[PDB]
Amino acid sequence: LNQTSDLNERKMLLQAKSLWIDVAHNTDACKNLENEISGIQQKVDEV
Repeated sequence: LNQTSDLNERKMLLQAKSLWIDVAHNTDACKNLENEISGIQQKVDEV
């Protein structure tokens, strides 16, 4: 029961941190895409 409890705690913590890492790399990809947006926007401004 205690073994199962700590295993459930570790599993839910791993799931939470996995969702966090997923949204973190998604935010990193969207930030790279926003930097590309800024580059293309500077190109649009020069045009």
